[PDB]
Amino acid sequence: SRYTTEFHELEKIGSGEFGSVFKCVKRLDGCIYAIKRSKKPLAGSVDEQNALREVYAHAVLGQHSHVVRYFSAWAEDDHMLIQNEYCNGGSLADAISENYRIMSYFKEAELKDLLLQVGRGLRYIHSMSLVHMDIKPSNIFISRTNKVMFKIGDLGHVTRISSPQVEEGDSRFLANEVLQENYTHLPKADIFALALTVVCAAGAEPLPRNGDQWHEIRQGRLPRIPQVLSQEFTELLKVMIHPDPERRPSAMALVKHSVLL
Ligand SMILES: C=CCn1c(=O)c2cnc(Nc3ccc(N4CCN(C)CC4)cc3)nc2n1-c1ccc2c(n1)[C@@](O)(CC)CC2
Repeated sequence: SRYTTEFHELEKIGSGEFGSVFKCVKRLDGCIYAIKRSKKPLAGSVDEQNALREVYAHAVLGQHSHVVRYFSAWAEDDHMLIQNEYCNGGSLADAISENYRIMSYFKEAELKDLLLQVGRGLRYIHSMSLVHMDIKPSNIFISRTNKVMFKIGDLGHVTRISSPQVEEGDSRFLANEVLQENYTHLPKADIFALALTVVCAAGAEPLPRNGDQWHEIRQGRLPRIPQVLSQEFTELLKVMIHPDPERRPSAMALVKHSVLL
């Protein structure tokens, strides 16, 4: 076993259909890695194409500060293994639960910090004629030291701008024009998803998957936030979920905004 040899398990940090993720040490280099172990997906299944899209996206992108780093993947005995950088602060989805439990939330400064950082990530990815297509707290990762680095993960849904093979992301974060199968402005669907991601961080109530409250949002109505936020900022989130995707800012656009530091 390459796994049982090259690495040593310190902590289970994920459990589910996919399988299990583990905090591990590379025996060779003594650095910490997140390694995921999955059953070989069914041929012709979305699990497999996800797997397939991630391989390609890893091959193209190489390395970026705001993208969780790919190191390696391989097989043993009808199981996939993927070795990625380990982010010690967990997923934003976790951090938000933590923020429920201590009756805290992300103060506007941190929301702005969050938005811009995941912004630089999308800029790089879009710049490389790719789109992520499943942006959500669950798939944003946090590396702490003080400083905080936000890193985009899970590229199972990454496809080309040119010839888009669209696996529908989480419905809670999905822009209307993607449900309609309009794939002409997918860069602006990542943008849509990032706004709602940020809204979750503000302590918004769990987002609808469907029903009245869902179409309300896609009509450009920002979901209610407990805490109070600046006019400048509130309007930027609002435009990021504009019904017309052309009217949403690009990644490039987003990371050149005074309201952000
Ligand atoms: C290599 C696989 C993907 N993956 C990363 O690339 C990645 C990078 N940093 C990290 N850090 C991390 C560090 C602590 C935790 N928990 C959070 C919950 N706590 C109670 C206990 C500690 C989670 C995550 N996790 C990564 N992954 C990953 C860990 C758990 C899960 C996932 N990913 C999933 O998103 C896999 C689909 C769902 C569960």
